Amino acid sequence: TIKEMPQPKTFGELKNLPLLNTDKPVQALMKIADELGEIFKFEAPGRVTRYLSSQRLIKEACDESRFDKNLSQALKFVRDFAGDGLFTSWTHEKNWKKAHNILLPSFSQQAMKGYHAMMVDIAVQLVQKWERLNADEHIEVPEDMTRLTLDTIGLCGFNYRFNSFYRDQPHPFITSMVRALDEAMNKLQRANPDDPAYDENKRQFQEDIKVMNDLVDKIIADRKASGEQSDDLLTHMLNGKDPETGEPLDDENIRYQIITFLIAGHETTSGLLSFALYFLVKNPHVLQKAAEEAARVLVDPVPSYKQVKQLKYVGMVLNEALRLWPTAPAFSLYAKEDTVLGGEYPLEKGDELMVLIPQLHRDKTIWGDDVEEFRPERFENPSAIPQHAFKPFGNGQRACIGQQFALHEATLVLGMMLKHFDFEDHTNYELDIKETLTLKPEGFVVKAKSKKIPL
Ligand code: HEM
Ligand SMILES: O=C(CCCCC1CCCCC1)N[C@@H](Cc1ccccc1)C(=O)O
Ligand SMILES: C[C@@H](N)c1ccccc1
Repeated sequence: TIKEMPQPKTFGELKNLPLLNTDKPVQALMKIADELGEIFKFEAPGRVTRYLSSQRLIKEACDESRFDKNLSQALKFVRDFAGDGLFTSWTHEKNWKKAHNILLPSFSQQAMKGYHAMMVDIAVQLVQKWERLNADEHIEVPEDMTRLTLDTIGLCGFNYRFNSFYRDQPHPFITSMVRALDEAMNKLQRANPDDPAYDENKRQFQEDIKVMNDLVDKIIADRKASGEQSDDLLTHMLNGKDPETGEPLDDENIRYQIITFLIAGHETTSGLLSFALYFLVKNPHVLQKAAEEAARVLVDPVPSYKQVKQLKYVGMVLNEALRLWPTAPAFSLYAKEDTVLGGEYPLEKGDELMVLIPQLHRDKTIWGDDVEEFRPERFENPSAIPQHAFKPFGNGQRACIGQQFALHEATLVLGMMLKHFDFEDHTNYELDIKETLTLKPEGFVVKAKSKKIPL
C-alpha cells in the first residue's frame, strides 16, 4: 500500500536545509534516520533527496536496471576539480565507460602483485617512524594514516613521492586539494551561494584548482617528455586503449583520473586504517587475535603479496571497521524510470536517493542484536551476508575501482602495525568523527611499544 514518506522538522521556506548547517551532516542524517526509520524525504529550496537506511530498500536501490549513480550536489562541486574522472562522471558520459574499460586491469587483484613493492616502501616508512618515537611520545593516528595512504597512491599512481613522513605541513598540492574538498562540502550549506560574503571563497577555489592542474599536468607532460615506462597508473593511462572505442584517454581526462585517485588515497583508506586501529584498541581480545595472525603469517622482514592474502582475520577486522564506520559514508542514485520502492514509495524518473551506508550497516534485521559490537567474525563467510547488506565500496558498475588497492594496502599496513607494535589507548580516546568527503576519528592518538622485530 502507497505510504507517505516521513520528513524531519522544517524551517519555513528553508524546508529541511538548516538541519545540515553543521560540520557533521552525515552524523546529523544518521540521527534523523534513527528517529524516522528506513526512508525519509529531505527538502531544500528547489531540491528533494530521499535518504535510505534499510537493507530492505537499499537492495532495490542497488538494482542497476531501475537506478543509476547520481552525482550528489557534493560530487557536482567536486567535479569542478575532478572533472569527468571515474568518480565524478555520469555513467552515460563517453569518458566514464572508456576510462572504466582502460583502468579495470590496472586495479585488478593481479595488478596488486605489481604495486605491492611500492606499498611496502611507504608501509616501511610508517613502521620506521613509529620505531623511532621516544618513550614519552604518542602517534597521531589519522595524521599518520593520511601521510601513508596519500604517499602510497602518489607512488603507485604516478611514481611521485609526496614524502609525507618528511613533513609537518602537507605538500602544497595537498593543502590545495584539502581546501578544495572543504569548499566543495561547505558550499552544500550556503542558502545563498551568490552572496559576495562568499567572493573570497570563490577566488581561493580557483587558485587551488590551478595548483592541482599545474602539478598534475606537469607530471603528465614530464612523463610524456621522458618516455619512461614505470608500471604505474599514469603509464597504463598513457598507453592504454579502450577496447570498445579503440581510443586512449586524452591528457585532460588523465589529469582528472590522477586528481581522483589522490582524493581517494588521501580521504578513504586512511579513514579505514584509523577506524580499524580505533576498534582494535577498544576491543583488546580482537586486537590479540589479529596480532596472533600477523605474527603467524608475516614471518619475513618484508611482507610478500601472498602473505598479505593470508591475513584473513586482518581483512575481517577491516570489513568490520567498514561496517560500523564506512569511511565513504554515502552514495547517490536516480530512478531511471517512474518506479515504486519497496511496494510503498512511488518515485518519478530522475528522483534522487542517498544511501546512508552507516545506517545500512546498523540494520538489526541483517546483523542482529549485537549490531554495535565490533565482531570481525561476522565476515567469516561472504555467502552468509544478505545481498546489498554491506556497501562500503558502493554498488554495481559504479562501485569503487580502487577496492582491491585499498584493501591490499590496509591489510599490508595493519598486518605490519600488529606484527611490530603493541598499542595503548593511553587517553581512553572518546570517538569524535570529523567529516570531509569521508569520516575520520579526529584526535585519535595511541602509544605504540615496539616488539623490537627488525625490518
Ligand atoms: C577504504 C578505501 C575506499 C573506500 C571506502 C572507497 C569507497 C568508494 C565508494 C563508496 C565509491 C562509490 C561512490 C559513488 O557511488 O558515488 C567509490 C568509487 C570510486 N573509488 Fe573508491 N574507495 C576507497 C579507496 C579507493 C582508492 C584507493 C581509489 C583509487 C586508487 C579509489 C577510486 C575510486 C574511483 C575511481 C571510484 C569511482 C569508480 C567509478 O564510478 O567508475 N577508491 N569508492
Ligand atoms: O547528503 C548530503 C550531505 C552528506 C554527503 C556525504 C557524501 C558526500 C560525497 C562523498 C560521500 C559522502 N548531500 C546531498 C543532499 C544535499 C544537497 C544539497 C545540500 C544539502 C544536501 C547531496 O550532496 O546531494
Ligand atoms: C573516490 C572514492 N573512493 C570516494 C568515494 C566517496 C568519498 C570519497 C572518495
